[PDB]
Amino acid sequence: NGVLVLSLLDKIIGAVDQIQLTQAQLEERQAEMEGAVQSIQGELSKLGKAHATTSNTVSKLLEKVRKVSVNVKTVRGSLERQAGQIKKLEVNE
Amino acid sequence: GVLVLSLLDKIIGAVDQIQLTQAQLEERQAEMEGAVQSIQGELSKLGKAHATTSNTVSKLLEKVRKVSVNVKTVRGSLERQAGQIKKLEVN
Amino acid sequence: IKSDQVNGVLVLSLLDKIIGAVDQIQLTQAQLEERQAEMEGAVQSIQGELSKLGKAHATTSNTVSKLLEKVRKVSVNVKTVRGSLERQAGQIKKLEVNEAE
Repeated sequence: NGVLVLSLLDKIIGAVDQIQLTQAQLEERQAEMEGAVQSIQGELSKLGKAHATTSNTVSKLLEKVRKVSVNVKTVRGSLERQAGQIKKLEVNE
Repeated sequence: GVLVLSLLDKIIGAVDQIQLTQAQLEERQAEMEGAVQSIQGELSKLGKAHATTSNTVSKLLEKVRKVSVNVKTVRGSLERQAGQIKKLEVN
Repeated sequence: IKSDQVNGVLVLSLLDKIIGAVDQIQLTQAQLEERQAEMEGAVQSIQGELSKLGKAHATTSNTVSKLLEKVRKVSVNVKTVRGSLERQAGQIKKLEVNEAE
């Protein structure tokens, strides 16, 4: 039976051997992902500043476009006020 | 003699718990790995999407300027035309 | 190996190293779980921050597609205004040389 005890001992040894190997692999895999995740937060943190900036720009842009359309109306309003003036004079000769 | 076997059983019990715990460790280690790879996916997606939008916005900036300038050349042309007309009004 | 005293020594030293290894594995396994828990919580918060940001960008990309459409509603407006400008210029010069006395 002493043979059965040793027979059972190196089986237990084998198990723990593998469990140690696999758990190494887990420690590694996990370290790796904590790394991935920390990259991602950094980059997500950056893209957020980026967008806030783009956002801020578009608002400027929206205001410039508003100014422009007002000028087109002035210039047009100014324009056929002249057309009226040009009509007045091609009427008197 | 008999003490060694109780030990062995104690150890074996310990070891089997470890084998279950480690298998569920791997399994959600596997899950979060895939969650993380998804997150990199939609992020890097979003990052490109944003570059675009920003390239578009810069192109808009310059379109607006060009227009803005034209509207002013047109205002200035109309100022030259009004001067012209006013002397026609002398006769 | 035939003797008892010696095999006893074998078993003893093996048994003892098995138990040290197992007690380390448990300590490590204790850690692995706590870290896996830390990260489900990080990952979800990341997910939360991220999808929030995509919603942010949608709003913007849409504002831009709007602004893009209003601008060459303004360029249409502008080159009809330029269009009538020299039509006016021609008819003015035609008054100026119609004049030409």
